[PDB]
Amino acid sequence: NLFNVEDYRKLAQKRLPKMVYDYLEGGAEDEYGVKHNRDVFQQWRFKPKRLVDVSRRSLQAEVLGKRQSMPLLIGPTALNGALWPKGDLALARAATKAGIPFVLSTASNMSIEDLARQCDGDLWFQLYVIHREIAQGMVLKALHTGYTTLVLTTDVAVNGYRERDLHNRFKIPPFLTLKNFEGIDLGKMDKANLEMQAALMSRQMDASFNWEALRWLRDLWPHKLLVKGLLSAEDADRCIAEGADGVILSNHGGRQLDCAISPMEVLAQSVAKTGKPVLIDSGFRRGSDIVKALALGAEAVLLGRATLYGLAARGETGVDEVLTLLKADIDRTLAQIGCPDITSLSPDYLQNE
Amino acid sequence: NLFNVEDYRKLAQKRLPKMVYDYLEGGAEDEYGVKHNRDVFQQWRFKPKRLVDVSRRSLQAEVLGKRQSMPLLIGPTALNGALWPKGDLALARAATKAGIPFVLSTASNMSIEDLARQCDGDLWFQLYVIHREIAQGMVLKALHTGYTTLVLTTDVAVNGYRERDLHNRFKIPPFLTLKNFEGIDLGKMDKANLEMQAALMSRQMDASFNWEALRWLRDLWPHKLLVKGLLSAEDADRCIAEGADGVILSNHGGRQLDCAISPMEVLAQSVAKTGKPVLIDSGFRRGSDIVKALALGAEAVLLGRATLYGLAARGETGVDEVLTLLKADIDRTLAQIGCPDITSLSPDYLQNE
Amino acid sequence: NLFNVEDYRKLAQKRLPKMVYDYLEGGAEDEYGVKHNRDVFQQWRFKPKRLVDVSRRSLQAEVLGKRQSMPLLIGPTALNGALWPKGDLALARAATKAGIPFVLSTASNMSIEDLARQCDGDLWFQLYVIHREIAQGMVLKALHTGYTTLVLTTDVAVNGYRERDLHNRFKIPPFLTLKNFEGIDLGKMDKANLEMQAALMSRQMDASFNWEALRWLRDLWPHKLLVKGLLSAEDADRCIAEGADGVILSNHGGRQLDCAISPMEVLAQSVAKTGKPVLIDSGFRRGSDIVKALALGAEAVLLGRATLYGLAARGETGVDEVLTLLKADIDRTLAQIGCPDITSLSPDYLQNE
Amino acid sequence: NLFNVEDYRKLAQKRLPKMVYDYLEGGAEDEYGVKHNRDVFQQWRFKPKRLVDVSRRSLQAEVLGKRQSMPLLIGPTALNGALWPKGDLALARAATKAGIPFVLSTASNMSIEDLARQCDGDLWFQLYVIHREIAQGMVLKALHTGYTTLVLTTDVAVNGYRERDLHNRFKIPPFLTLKNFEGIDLGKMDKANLEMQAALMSRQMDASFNWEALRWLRDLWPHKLLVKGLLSAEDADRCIAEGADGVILSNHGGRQLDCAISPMEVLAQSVAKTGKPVLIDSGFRRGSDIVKALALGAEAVLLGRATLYGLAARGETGVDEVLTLLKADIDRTLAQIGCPDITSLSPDYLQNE
Ligand SMILES: Cc1cc2nc3c(=O)[nH]c(=O)nc-3n(C[C@H](O)[C@H](O)[C@H](O)COP(=O)(O)O)c2cc1C
Ligand SMILES: Cc1cc2nc3c(=O)[nH]c(=O)nc-3n(C[C@H](O)[C@H](O)[C@H](O)COP(=O)(O)O)c2cc1C
Ligand SMILES: Cc1cc2nc3c(=O)[nH]c(=O)nc-3n(C[C@H](O)[C@H](O)[C@H](O)COP(=O)(O)O)c2cc1C
Ligand SMILES: Cc1cc2nc3c(=O)[nH]c(=O)nc-3n(C[C@H](O)[C@H](O)[C@H](O)COP(=O)(O)O)c2cc1C
Repeated sequence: NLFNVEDYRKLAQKRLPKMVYDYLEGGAEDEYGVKHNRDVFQQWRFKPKRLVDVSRRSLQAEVLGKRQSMPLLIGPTALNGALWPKGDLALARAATKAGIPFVLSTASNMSIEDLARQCDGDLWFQLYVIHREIAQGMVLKALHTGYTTLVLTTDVAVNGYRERDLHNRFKIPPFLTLKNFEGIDLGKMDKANLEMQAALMSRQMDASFNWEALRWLRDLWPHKLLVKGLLSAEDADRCIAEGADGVILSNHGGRQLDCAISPMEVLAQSVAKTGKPVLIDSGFRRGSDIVKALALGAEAVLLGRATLYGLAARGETGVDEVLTLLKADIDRTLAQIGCPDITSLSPDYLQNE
Repeated sequence: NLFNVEDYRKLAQKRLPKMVYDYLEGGAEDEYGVKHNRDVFQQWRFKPKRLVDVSRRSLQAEVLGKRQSMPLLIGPTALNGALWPKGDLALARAATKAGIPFVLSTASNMSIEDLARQCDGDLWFQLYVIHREIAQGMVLKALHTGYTTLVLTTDVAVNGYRERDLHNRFKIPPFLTLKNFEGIDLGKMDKANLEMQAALMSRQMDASFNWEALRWLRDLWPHKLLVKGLLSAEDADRCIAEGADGVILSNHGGRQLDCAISPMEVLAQSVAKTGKPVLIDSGFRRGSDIVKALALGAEAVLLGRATLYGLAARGETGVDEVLTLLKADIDRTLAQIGCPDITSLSPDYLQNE
Repeated sequence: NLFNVEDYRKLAQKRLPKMVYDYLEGGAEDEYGVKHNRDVFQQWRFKPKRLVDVSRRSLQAEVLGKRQSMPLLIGPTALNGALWPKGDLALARAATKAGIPFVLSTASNMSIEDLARQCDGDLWFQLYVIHREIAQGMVLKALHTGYTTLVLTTDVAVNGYRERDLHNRFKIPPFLTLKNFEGIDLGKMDKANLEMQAALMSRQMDASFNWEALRWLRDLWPHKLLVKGLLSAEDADRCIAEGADGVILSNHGGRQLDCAISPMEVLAQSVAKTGKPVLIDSGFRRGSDIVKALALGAEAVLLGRATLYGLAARGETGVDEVLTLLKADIDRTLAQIGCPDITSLSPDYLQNE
Repeated sequence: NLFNVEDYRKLAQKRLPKMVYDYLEGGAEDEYGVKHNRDVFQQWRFKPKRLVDVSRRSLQAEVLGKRQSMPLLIGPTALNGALWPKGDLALARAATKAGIPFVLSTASNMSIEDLARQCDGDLWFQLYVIHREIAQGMVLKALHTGYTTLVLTTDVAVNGYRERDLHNRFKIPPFLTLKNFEGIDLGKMDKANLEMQAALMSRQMDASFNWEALRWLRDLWPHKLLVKGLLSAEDADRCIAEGADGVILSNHGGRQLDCAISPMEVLAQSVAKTGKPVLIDSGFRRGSDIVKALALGAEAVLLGRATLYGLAARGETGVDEVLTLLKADIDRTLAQIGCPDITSLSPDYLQNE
């Protein structure tokens, strides 16, 4: 019985070791955040437009000016290889088959170059800055291997307090690898190569990365650049002012700050203020959640745990199945609300509850 | 202990096979819709008018200009024969004994002509359009057999995602029949009779039926015409503008779109805007639910599952009993709020919570 | 462990037959009303006034111009003799010992005259009109035996639909008696005495008793007259306009109409509009509930089930104990909010939640 | 698994006798107050400021003009010696090691002088007035032994109705001592020394202590003076007008009046009106609760049960551990919301829910 995302979560929980399941499903502190991320979608209900010809519907849409099958993307998640063998490639290939982008994490188990060599879909790279020099190395690496878009994740200045991991003394799987940091030499001694090595021997990232640092990254990267982890129209607007081509409103799936607002709470305001592409994630499970955000102005929605449940439960085929269900879900919803063309979605189809 | 509608649901659940019970009780996806349909009635409470002579009360009222015993109707539901033998006739006869209309579904188990020959009450016909030509055949059939009112159901452009059925692999009972589509020939070959046969071999309806298509239906039908499945004052008004004599605000009992608003949410607005008869269904179980809608301007309320629980539990007598309880319920409520004549109901008896 | 009203309810439930307990605790239909009656008190919280000398507090107050120990009364309840032997007298004597009025029901087990002969406290009489002539007989009977105040209950035009009784086929106890209707002759034949006898052979009251009928009652009774069962500032005001000296906002403890508003919802408005004594009941269990109503302008609060739990659990002593706890409760609350004199209570001590 | 305050409560409940645990955890009457104290923090969520350099954070802050490690204090609680041997000293020493003040209760198990002789941290004294003369004795005693700040608790004019204690017939432990009242002589006879002895033989305090009485206390004490137990901007302002250097908004951890508002409800208003230091307690358990109050203008937050769980569970080390977790918690939160310097907190980081 695999008819929705919840069905896959249930199967994933039966197949994954508890420690791994908790690493995936867990949130920060009391987990009021993940619950809120889900609950907030109930603040909106649909007001369908009847007697509209929906015999011919289209989910196709442009994201950052480029067309894709539907306004979805498989977002950046670390240690996918812990959920399923070659998880990164499984996810990437399922996304490509579906006609949507896949975003590779800086903490992926498969390197930037290898995935680019094994998958010819639209690949994006999510950047975490631990060491400026090292980050610059990954950015150029992604540029030269053909990644089309760069995503800077800014909501991990410090690691989230996820108590499930603390209780399980969660340790990154033994057979796993932080490939992107592989071969970053050593044995060298001097300012850097000593200041760099010590930065790599730390589970914390660059907590000083600021606006000036963003400009730096902006000149380094030539293609589309998005800033991820924003929770205010003000920051979204500032990013556009600094060179960003768009943003990704997100609270990291409730894994960083338990009492953070849901990005859905500032979506409309960010769309109205920035006037630029506003993507979003955190809490999406049903096709209706997705349609509600799109109707509020979101350019696209990134999937986090949703597609990971498919991966952990049934590998690549599992990811394919979740994407198939979600697309049909989105399609079905568009038909029932009377909006045949997804790009025609507006707040007019919603009712504030 | 059969003192209310819930008591009949309980009995129906004990007597029906789980698959059939789930077909009846089930809703779309998470079933937040059916729960909302019930919960929304709690947004209103009564402010009784004391010291009013209610020794002589009247539930009689005009619906579309024609008088009936009370502002209730047994709405259109498919496969009633799966709940109880000759369910369609049981429901029709109970409605007639009570003095209210019965609406026959396009997917009923007893044909349009047979029911008209076995029941002389006020019979209405609910139309689903799968094939324009076939629909025209049923419409004329209903006209010639004496049906007084036609109801166009517009909220099934696509089938609702009801997961209970998916889990039970629900298949329309073997002893059941889609009588109205009986004898629609075959063996014929050409444009239609090939385009028509393929349409009949599909569980999906005409998703292209639009406003122009409604005008078409308007000229075809001479008597009262209602459009069912509306969830906005705007669409209700548009229907009146296109020829409709009234509308039926409904979310199909939460069986089509889980996150749809409850029709109660747009009832007052639809009444104020259209200035025409506004009927409503979805979520009604208690006499108070009914009185609240009537007080907000509804012309009448259609019963869906309420009377079906009586049917599945105790057949025709069961339907009679539910209608008797509801009428006494409505009567009792009118007395306790100080409104002896049902047609005197106004929002003045309500308090927004 | 009898430290509050809930503790007495628990004991009463252990000592009373289920049928009797359900007759007492039960409410109409779904019992959302009784739950609401309790929940509504949470819409207000206290904002204590610190550094106020509360070493000398007073709960004494005038009700309808007459002083009593505290702003409480034991309200009218029928069949008290079913909860405890000579329940009516037990309640009356406990009220008198506490220094507050006791209201006798028209459906009490002890007659108007007998209680007046066995209790010398402030006795009030609650009138139910089944037969005008019979009612007039009881009114004059109460006048001549020394009852100080008459209370007309207007919210029982029809009997409430209490399903607990239906399930238990609740029948008024065999050893009980409707004393006030005793000796109303028979064997007589003519217009009345035949129209009167048939009215007595009916469990329903005079559903036609209206405003004109109230004027009738107003001229018949010389002392203080209150109208009970009101749920709107408009009706409260109309009663004052017709001669009433005050009103009692009430929904009959949620026993008549499940979806009725709580009288607390119109308390402030009734106080502001009528400018006359506004008493109230329904849902009061804690001293804080009482203080909140008093702070909103209520002249006094009538106890229903609260003191009945004491009666059913431990008879007269039980009633004494509940009143003692409530008084100390009220006293304690006044001290903690900084309002030493109960007559100084105002909305300034409250916070709307 | 001791990763947060709740983990310590759980351990404390396993180690303490039920009667003692109930004395600590219990609240007044229905305990809706303690639940509300917790729930109210959910009315605010965070709106982090991204791309801010938080590599260098500071929790240091001035409280009443004096710098301390972080805006926290271990508030006044009675009978700490019942939770752990020499509990008062354990708490005082843990507070000092952490760099924050400890407030000694008038009902502590260790005397004013002894703690001052065994701990050289910033010690504050919380005053309860039972006898003016006796109170004056303690005040001067605290002054001469080096206590820096005096705190007048005004919300115990009468003892709270805590039913857990009533059910357990809670009696102050046999090995415990009300040290501060030790050696207050006897055997003396005359006005006082007879009026004083009778006051000491009473579990109730001076319910007459008013504004004039506060002026009296103001002239008696030369250093910083705070008034604790306020629940309105009006009273907070009045205290400043009477000489107070600041206030402590508090509902005594829901132990005095179950329906009292949470001090969080009047925090912003008190800050805006008084323009003086506004401290607060009641319901704080997570670092986020603390940060929310600080962001609303609170000078500091006093811990009650939070650090008591550490004490009862693991003594002094337990208190150290709770303070360490809370500090890291506060630090982590500041980083995740983009506010490196705690004194830079403003309502701009919050979202009203
Ligand atoms: C197991 C797991 C690992 C994650 N790793 C990363 C990462 O390496 N980079 C990043 O930008 N976000 C990371 N995220 C956050 C996601 O990109 C996304 O914001 C989040 O999962 C969205 O919420 P949802 O899980 O409810 O869909 C992770 C989330 C999960 C559940
Ligand atoms: C078993 C079942 C079958 C239904 N079949 C039809 C149908 O054939 N035509 C139609 O217009 N509505 C159909 N409906 C919807 C009803 O007309 C009505 O909108 C709905 O049941 C109202 O909600 P309620 O069930 O809460 O009363 C069906 C509902 C149920 C429960
Ligand atoms: C067992 C029972 C019998 C009652 N009988 C009467 C009656 O004879 N006359 C009347 O005016 N109200 C009657 N009432 C209503 C009370 O006067 C009062 O409105 C109600 O109990 C107040 O609510 P509470 O029970 O929550 O306090 C009755 C209530 C109960 C619980
Ligand atoms: C066991 C216990 C004893 C207390 N004793 C006192 C006291 O002696 N003096 C005082 O001012 N407050 C006293 N308080 C109240 C605290 O100072 C503080 O207001 C309260 O605990 C804050 O709420 P919290 O427990 O949720 O942190 C006590 C609280 C508890 C839990």
